[PDB]
Amino acid sequence: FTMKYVGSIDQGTTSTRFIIFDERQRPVSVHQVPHTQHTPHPGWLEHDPMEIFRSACKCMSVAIAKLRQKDASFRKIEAIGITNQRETTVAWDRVTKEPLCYAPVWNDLRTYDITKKVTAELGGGDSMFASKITGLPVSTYFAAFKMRWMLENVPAVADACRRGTLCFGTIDTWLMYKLSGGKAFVTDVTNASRTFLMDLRTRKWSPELCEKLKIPMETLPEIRSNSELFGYVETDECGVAAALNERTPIMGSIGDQQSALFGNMCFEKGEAKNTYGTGCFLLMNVGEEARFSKHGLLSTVGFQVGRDGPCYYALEGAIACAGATVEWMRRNMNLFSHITECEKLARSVPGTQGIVFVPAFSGLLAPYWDPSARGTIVGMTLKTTRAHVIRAALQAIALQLNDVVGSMKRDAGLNLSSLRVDGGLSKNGLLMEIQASLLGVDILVPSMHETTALGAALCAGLAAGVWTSLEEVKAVSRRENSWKTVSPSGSAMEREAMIAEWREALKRTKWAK
Amino acid sequence: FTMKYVGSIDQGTTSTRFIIFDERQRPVSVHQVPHTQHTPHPGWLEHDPMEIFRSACKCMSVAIAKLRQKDASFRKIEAIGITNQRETTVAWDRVTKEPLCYAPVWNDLRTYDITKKVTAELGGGDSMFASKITGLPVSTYFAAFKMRWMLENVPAVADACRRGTLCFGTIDTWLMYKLSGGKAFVTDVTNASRTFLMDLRTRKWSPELCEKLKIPMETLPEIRSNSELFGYVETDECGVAAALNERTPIMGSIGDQQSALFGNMCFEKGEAKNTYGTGCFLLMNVGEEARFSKHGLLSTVGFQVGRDGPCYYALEGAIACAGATVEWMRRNMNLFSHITECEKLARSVPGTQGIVFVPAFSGLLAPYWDPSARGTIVGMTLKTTRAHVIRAALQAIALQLNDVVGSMKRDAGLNLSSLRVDGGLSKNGLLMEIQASLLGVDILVPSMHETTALGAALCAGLAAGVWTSLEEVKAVSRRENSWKTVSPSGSAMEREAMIAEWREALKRTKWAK
Ligand SMILES: Nc1ncnc2c1ncn2[C@@H]1O[C@H](COP(=O)(O)OP(=O)(O)O)[C@@H](O)[C@H]1O
Ligand SMILES: Nc1ncnc2c1ncn2[C@@H]1O[C@H](COP(=O)(O)OP(=O)(O)O)[C@@H](O)[C@H]1O
Repeated sequence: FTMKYVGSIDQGTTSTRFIIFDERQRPVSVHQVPHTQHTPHPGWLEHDPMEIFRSACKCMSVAIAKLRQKDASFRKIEAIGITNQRETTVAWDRVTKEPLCYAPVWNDLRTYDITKKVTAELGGGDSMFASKITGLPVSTYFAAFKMRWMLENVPAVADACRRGTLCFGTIDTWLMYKLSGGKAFVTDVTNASRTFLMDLRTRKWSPELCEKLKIPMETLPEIRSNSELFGYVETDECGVAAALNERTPIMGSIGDQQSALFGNMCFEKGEAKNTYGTGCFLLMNVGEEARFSKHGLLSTVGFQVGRDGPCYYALEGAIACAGATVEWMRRNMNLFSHITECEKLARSVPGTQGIVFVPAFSGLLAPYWDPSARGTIVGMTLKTTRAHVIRAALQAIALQLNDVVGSMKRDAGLNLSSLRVDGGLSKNGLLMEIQASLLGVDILVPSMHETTALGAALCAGLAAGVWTSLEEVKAVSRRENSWKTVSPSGSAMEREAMIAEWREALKRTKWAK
Repeated sequence: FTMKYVGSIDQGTTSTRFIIFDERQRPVSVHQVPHTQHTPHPGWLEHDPMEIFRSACKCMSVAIAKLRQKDASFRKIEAIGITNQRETTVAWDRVTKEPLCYAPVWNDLRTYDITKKVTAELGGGDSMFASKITGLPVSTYFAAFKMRWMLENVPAVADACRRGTLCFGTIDTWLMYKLSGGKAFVTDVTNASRTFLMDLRTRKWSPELCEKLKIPMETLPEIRSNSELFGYVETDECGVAAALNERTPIMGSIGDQQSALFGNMCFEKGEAKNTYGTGCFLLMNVGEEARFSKHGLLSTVGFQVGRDGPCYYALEGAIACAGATVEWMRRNMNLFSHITECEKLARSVPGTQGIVFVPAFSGLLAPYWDPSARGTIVGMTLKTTRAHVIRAALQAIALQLNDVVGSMKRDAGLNLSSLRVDGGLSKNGLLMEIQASLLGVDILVPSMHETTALGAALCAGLAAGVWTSLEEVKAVSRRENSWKTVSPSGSAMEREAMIAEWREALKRTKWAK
């Protein structure tokens, strides 16, 4: 009997990937293609939508070709899931099927002025005014503000609106449009919760905000769950349709951070995950009911398996410099050269012995939202070494997540039961130990590291009946994909010293303007 | 007649040199011999005074013997000058002519408890209570608290005192006693100003202070100028009378920092010198009347040519971590490897792009005495690099000296005229330019950088008629020895911003206890 496979498009900030999974939840074929990171003005970032689409189809046709060399009795993929960098917004025309301009990216800062024009003229000052509707504060990140900026500052967008041709879309929507030939204009609830145009509880567009923010709802896609029929792959860009060999349904769509939650099996309330990439995104599943935030955290959709399946919600927090800190220490400061020296140097000392290092190189986020904070070290003596500084960096990442989790527990009214961790810094043993001690929960480290791409494939597979239930999903995961477990081992008194010391350091970090 | 030669004994903390200078102020023969650093308990440091005496003597014989080989016009040394690590205190017996113990060194900390007692019981809790007599605060450095400690803790010393055979003396006193056979029990004004027993205004021992501190005046040597006949070399230790050949008078004695003030030609009020060593010692000639400091700067005697000749007073400030910071950056943090790269990396960026590095590794000194301050860096971004950090360390050193100078100008009622520089860290071209720019004066860098030894040689040679006036000395320097002049090359707008950022940074440095 023949292996069924499920494809996952992982459309990230810096690259695109197609991972083909089998029924074991094993990546059996992968391919990656990068796209250009345009930076026209300092603080701006922008992607070519056609470069992304092409990257995605190039990825698919290559991975398929490789899989069929290792399984010549293959023939088709059961379904395809999409997961994506969120918030990043693309505008296109619906007759040409072509982008009107380059897509500003989640962390672009051009929408700043509009951030403020909005908060004042609509919010009556309160940045969290619309938050009980959307889940989100007003920031540069969210899609609506980028939709707005384009409408205001892009000739071809301004026009295309008046002509009744304008389509807006997060990357999922863009992928699904172009992948289906123009046939589907859709989004999923996770991506939709990032627009600042969607009512969290109801998971439908808010006409208040659309007409309030100057956004014609004719320019907005239909919302669905993460797990159902969205469309079929109709295009043929890089022989993609021919390589699929049968008409293939797109049955999965889910934002990248939620995809990692789902992919690490964080299905029940209290279960949470952290992705240590360049930064950190921590997400906690908080149950079937939406929770909102006294400490400036985000409230968002975790996932919804099926049209009127239950919708799980989550809280979300972030640190801006995690992996970037470690890389900064080698590339900027020459504190080590090979990647494994970081943990090696940090273990070589017993502690930080007085120093604290707050790696707030582009501000504190999270529950102490402070853009004036900069990178800071205190307590050095002539005994301090690069080893102490590196250890101190790792403690500091952990200490930020500690404060984030503290916040989520009070805003959610639950305990964190366990913490799943993925990303480059997932592989730093000492960091996961310090992390476990501070939170006082186990940190599970998946050795099938591809968990973001897995999330989308699970949504796709659940909808195509490759997996029948979440328990079948969890069970296959346990048979097939191992994990290291990192238990806490601190002591109430040490933790308190570390946090007290940390709390004093934070007061000395304010610096810019 | 023939070529004249003056010799200089430079008795430092870690070694002793003998430099022979010719009439052009050229060092023509040099030898160096170390002496043992005994540390009985942490924070304690002690020198073997007989080892010091022998080193000086070996230094002399070797330097002279080398010079006879390399210079057929060298007949004898016209006179010898002495310069010394100040404060270090020797106790010895006037009949055995030997020490009663090792000599606690200037940076020795065993006098800490005696220091707290003196403040509380003699000064009502004011450390500055005697500072209008001595120009000094109560501190572990000064000679009187070391005497006091030897009586209270050394049975032999207390014994010798009981028997009327006790001689206390700073290193100048000890060297002139031993070099003369035991016939001279003298000290120059500059070293005496470092005892906490001398009255700045009279340049005599202060009966009140000796009585209040219970150092019998009988134990102290006679106070003389820096330049006059102290006596004659008579010992034949290490063949030194053999090497000198003829009768050689000792005609110069002056404390090391002051010697550098003198050797740098700072003969007028408003002329200052800075030594850029492990730390920095900055002195300014304040003119013929003492100036007391409303900023914790120390008031001291600059110099005095001739028994009851005009006496030039000085203000003194220190920084603890100068070249030590350069060294920490290399040895502890791996920011560069060869010392040339320090200046190269700092040159490679136009400024510090807003970071400040306060290297208060061992507290803050200068006019912000704060032993709780620790090493700190603020303001970093992911654009910051080691080049920025190295350059900030250099800026930090110049900013401290800018604050010290500023304090001096307010205490003295005068402008800084120019700054002569020496020490290893004055080979750093960029540190010199930053310093000209911040201070708005020319920085003169002697090519003949042996300024400390030259002070003593000048005192001696003036007294011997090798040079007949301060103006002849200045001319000879100019005609014979290269001075490099470093003019300001900054803007007053940058200066201002650098200073404002320095001030903000200093507020963030408090950490210890
Ligand atoms: N236990 C299994 N049952 C069925 N097919 C398998 C099994 N293990 C591997 N495969 C198949 O072999 C091909 C390559 O898979 P891969 O995991 O790279 O194999 P390996 O485990 O030898 O590295 C895929 O088609 C995959 O589905
Ligand atoms: N050529 C050079 N360039 C830059 N820095 C130097 C150079 N040579 C020595 N240094 C640094 O300057 C300091 C020189 O100190 P030094 O003058 O030797 O000690 P002291 O404090 O006893 O005068 C050292 O700490 C060293 O790091």
